[PDB]
Amino acid sequence: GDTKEQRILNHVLQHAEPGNAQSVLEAIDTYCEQKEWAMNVGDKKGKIVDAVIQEHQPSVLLELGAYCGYSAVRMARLLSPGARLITIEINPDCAAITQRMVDFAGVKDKVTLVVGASQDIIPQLKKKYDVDTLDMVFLDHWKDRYLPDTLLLEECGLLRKGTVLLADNVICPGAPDFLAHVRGSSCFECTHYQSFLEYREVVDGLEKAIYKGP
Ligand SMILES: Nc1ncnc2c1ncn2[C@@H]1O[C@H](C[C@@H](N)CC[C@H](N)C(=O)O)[C@@H](O)[C@H]1O
Ligand SMILES: O=[N+]([O-])c1cc(O)c(O)c([N+](=O)[O-])c1
Ligand SMILES: [Mg+2]
Repeated sequence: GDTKEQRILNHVLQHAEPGNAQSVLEAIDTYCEQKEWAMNVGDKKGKIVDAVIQEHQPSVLLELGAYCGYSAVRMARLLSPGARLITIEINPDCAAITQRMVDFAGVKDKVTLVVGASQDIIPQLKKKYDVDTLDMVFLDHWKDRYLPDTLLLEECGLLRKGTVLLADNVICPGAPDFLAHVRGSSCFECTHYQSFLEYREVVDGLEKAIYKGP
């Protein structure tokens, strides 16, 4: 008598340690491996996300698509006080799960969750969320929004030289229009990490695209 996202949260509440981000991630990944698949970036691709954050040291991050909060918890746990991870989530029930997950994980002081569609919120970031430019963007929402939101981020002046875009699922389910754009454009320098779809033995990959300036 509940939703899958509630079942994931409840599993965390009963199995993970309050305030322990590692333990929250482990409980989510265990539940989704063993009981019900869900579209979290997961532990194998999450290790690649962690390495990108360690390599580029962002302190202002934007996430597109929060779902149950797995990736927000994963990324926020690596950030130091004063860092900001702004996450945009269009589905208000998912947003409600994400806020509870972030709170339980102990990272709420680093996370600003915004309910709404990325295309509506992105142009408000500078004036309403006190953003200058972004250090890193994690794209993980509906894949047909990757390219339009990348273009919007650029038009809105949110990318500086050196901003890191990191996109999940560029192979499966796929983001070919986004890939063709960033790989063909002199405005980006791209790296591809081959990996696997979360919780499955199916090939996937992430693309890192560094903005070079207009
Ligand atoms: N235009 C959009 N703006 C914001 N969120 C969106 C949009 N389109 C889809 N979403 C949400 O994107 C999320 C997609 C998930 N794959 C996110 C997973 C999350 N990044 C994680 O790894 O834990 C869902 O919760 C969607 O409701
Ligand atoms: O269908 N899937 O396998 C996925 C996987 C994912 O990792 C997703 O992020 C996704 N989505 O946001 O639509 C869908
Ligand atoms: Mg994904």
